[PDB]
Amino acid sequence: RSRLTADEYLKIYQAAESSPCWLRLAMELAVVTGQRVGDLCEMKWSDIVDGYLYVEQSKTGVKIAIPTALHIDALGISMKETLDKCKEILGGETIIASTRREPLSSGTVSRYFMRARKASGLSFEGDPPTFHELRSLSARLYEKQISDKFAQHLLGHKWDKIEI
Amino acid sequence: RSRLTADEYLKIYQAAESSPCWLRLAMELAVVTGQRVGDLCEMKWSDIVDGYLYVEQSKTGVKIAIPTALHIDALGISMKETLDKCKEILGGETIIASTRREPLSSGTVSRYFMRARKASGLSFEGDPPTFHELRSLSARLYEKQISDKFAQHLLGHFRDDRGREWDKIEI
Amino acid sequence: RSRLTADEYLKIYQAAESSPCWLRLAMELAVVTGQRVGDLCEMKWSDIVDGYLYVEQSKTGVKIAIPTALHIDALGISMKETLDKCKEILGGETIIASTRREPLSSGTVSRYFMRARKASGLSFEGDPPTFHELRSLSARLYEKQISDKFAQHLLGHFRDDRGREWDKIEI
Amino acid sequence: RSRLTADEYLKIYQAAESSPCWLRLAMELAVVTGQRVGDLCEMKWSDIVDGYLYVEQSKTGVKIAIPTALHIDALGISMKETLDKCKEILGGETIIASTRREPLSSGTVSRYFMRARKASGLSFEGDPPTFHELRSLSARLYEKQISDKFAQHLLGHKWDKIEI
Amino acid sequence: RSRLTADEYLKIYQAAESSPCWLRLAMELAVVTGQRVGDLCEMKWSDIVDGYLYVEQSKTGVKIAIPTALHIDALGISMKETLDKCKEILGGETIIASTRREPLSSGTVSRYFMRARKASGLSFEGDPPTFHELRSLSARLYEKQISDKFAQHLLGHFRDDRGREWDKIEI
Amino acid sequence: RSRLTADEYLKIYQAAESSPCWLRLAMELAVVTGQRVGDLCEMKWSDIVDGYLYVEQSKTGVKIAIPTALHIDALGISMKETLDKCKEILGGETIIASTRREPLSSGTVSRYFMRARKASGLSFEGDPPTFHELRSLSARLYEKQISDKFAQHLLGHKWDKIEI
Repeated sequence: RSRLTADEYLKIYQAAESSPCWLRLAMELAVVTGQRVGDLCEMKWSDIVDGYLYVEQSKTGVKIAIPTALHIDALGISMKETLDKCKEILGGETIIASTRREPLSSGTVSRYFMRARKASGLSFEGDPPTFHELRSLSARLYEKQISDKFAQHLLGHKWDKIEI
Repeated sequence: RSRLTADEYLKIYQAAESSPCWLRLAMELAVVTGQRVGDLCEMKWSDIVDGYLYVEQSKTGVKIAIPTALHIDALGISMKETLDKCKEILGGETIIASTRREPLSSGTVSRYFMRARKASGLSFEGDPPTFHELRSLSARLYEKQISDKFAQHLLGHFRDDRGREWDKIEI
Repeated sequence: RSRLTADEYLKIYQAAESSPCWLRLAMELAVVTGQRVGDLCEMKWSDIVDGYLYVEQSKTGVKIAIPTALHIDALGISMKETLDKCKEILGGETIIASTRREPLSSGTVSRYFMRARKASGLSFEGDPPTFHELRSLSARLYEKQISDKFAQHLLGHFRDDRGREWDKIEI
Repeated sequence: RSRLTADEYLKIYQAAESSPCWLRLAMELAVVTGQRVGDLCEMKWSDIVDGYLYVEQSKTGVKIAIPTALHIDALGISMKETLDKCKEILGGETIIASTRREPLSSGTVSRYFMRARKASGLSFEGDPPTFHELRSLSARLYEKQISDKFAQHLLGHKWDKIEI
Repeated sequence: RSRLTADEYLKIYQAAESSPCWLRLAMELAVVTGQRVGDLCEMKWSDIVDGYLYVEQSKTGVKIAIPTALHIDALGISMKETLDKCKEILGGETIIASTRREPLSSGTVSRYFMRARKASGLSFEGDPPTFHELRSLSARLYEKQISDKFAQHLLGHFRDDRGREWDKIEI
Repeated sequence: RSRLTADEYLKIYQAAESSPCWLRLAMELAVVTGQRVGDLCEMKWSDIVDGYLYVEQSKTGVKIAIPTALHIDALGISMKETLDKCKEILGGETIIASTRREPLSSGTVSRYFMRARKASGLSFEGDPPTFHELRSLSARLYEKQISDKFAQHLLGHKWDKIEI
């Protein structure tokens, strides 16, 4: 299906204005960490140790340690800043959490992103991009900003520490 | 005049996507060093000696030695990384330089920042923040991360060289 | 500082005969739009949509939509005519531009205006009026021609676009 | 006889400092409207209707409607501004009027212009220009500023509305 | 802000050894004429007539005729000698000009002066003196050499030409 | 022996900070007048008449009149300014004088300059320059700034008035 460009992300992010607060935060976390929505929903505060967010991908078993100093230039996302916002605004045991501080599921996150997407009025060639497409956007952005190698390493394609 | 928060800095930073390459770098350098724009524009590579960026403030005459190991945690800004980028991307005699490696003036930096600010679409209570507001942001962020004493020290509110005395910034 | 009257504006305008082509046009645009020089220098052709010149004041953040049908009767200044001249004679990305189609800075505009002012040979009580005085002139002329409310509106003292709200100027 | 250049007009205008107030106003009106002195003296406020000054030339019968929005760049003359000054300063039934608010004749206007001309100290090759030469100056100035066609149309050489 | 003494002027002058050729000349012209930097940058060769440099101050409108025979004894500055050097070394339409004979702006002059000031290594009580401090120095030196009346006259605190009246400076 | 460059003069001048006040003043006077130390020590206030310092060189008999308006650009030395400082700070019958206002000898001046030189930490190829080398520095500086002819005229190599 259709991909998601940076400009399109900005339009959806804007429409997410009237969405629950965690949606915009989940979008930021998805692009800056490049992790699958299933893993994003599993992330907990105890997973962060000494400036590194440890992630064992549920689907692949790939274990990586993501530096919280990461940032995506094109969208102006600072991983630390996003994490600070998740801590203060959401305040759950899970980094990403509902308004009632409960863990979120992939279906719920994807569903709300879809609503924000419709609210933006964007048109796409073929099936509109889902929340999952934020992972490809992350790779494409990190490739230009750093390197295709870095993008691949971060996505889990190769605890394996992520550096740069 | 309105202040600029860390989240607002990031919106403007994003909006700077279509600005000259030096804008984002000047923004980062302003927040991590806390120096006035006039002084940012004066900084040269020869001012860095043994991991320290020597700055004599143009307006006040205050002489400080800034450790290049500094980081602004809230925004993920590393002074060393930023300087590396300035060297690799701008490559002028001055740390901040145009695409043609020429020095920049305070007016030009402020002007481009103002344009990126408008592009972000942010709304402000009162007059919008200018590039100068990045110095106040630096202070508030450093006050939290390190201390009110550190911030006042960095802002300019003793490695004695060949005559002149410099205030060494620590931690 | 001294004010500038309509008759004095014309003496300086005459004196601008030997000034760059953009000076007279910048003078006309300053009086008919009432915008600060910093904003005049920022205006671009892309800011004009369906007979309206959109302006976000750099200093205040005030967003207004100026109808291009405006006229300053006292001096025979037509905004549309002036814009046509700017397009045909200057032809830059910015409405006001140099002979090389480059953007102009507030300092340059003020400097050339100051020179034309001296060339006119006018005498003033107190410090002579600067290019900024054209904004006050705009207000006084509009206050008489239309209303004190209109002038304050134009000076910056609701076409809602993609997010941002604009104050539409009427009559 | 000799012509009158823009710089020469400025010198005479300067010397007109000590001349009756209507002289400078008549000079401005002469250059911006390009009309003969005989017609200038006949102009009345009732001749202006909806931003147009209607003039039927006495000598030729040519009927033209001059837009009050006209202006001469070289000399910084705004027709509306000059008319506003004539209204406030002179205040007669005729646009151009004496100090005692009475109509002026061509001879009087020409005579005072001649005195201002002498007072300026200018030297000319051949007979000095008279007030009549302001009409040629008008044409030469409007030609450069707009076009020879416009100059001719305004002078009455071709109610005929004047536009541009 | 700190004042600048005659001895300090010489230290900065020495330090200007590696500055553009126009810096030392602009410094000399500032002290011997006592004019604001904005006006120094505006001066042209056509302004000198029969041994007098005609200056209409941009800010105040004050019109003075400065005799080119002036000297600043305390520093050995001769106005005629300085002007000769400006003509021979700079050779622009403006008395003070860049290496490419282009006019200079107040900001550029101040900026280079500030750099020479730092290079001298002088220490100051309070904010260091800027190029503007050369005008106060001119006044204090002239007050001693000639009189308080002369200084106030020169600073701008009657050869009547074609309309405009000029204040002739004497002795 | 080794020569003295302008940069070296600046370093020694800086080290002269802790030297008697007359040393720095003697250094300035030596470079701006280009006279031998023996003559510098003989200079008196009565030798200055109408902006000219009259000097009859002891060794050669050469009589020259040095304009007090002279200045050395490279070192920022104004002869008048230096003389003003000698008058106010030293206040002796001799232009150059000791702390107790007594005349100085060549040996004393040379000796203190040597101490300031050592204090600067400079290294030289061959024998370090003595106070006498300030005379050569003067010539080399005046040559570039004005002309070799001027340098020679000032040094006494050709009352003979010095001009320019």
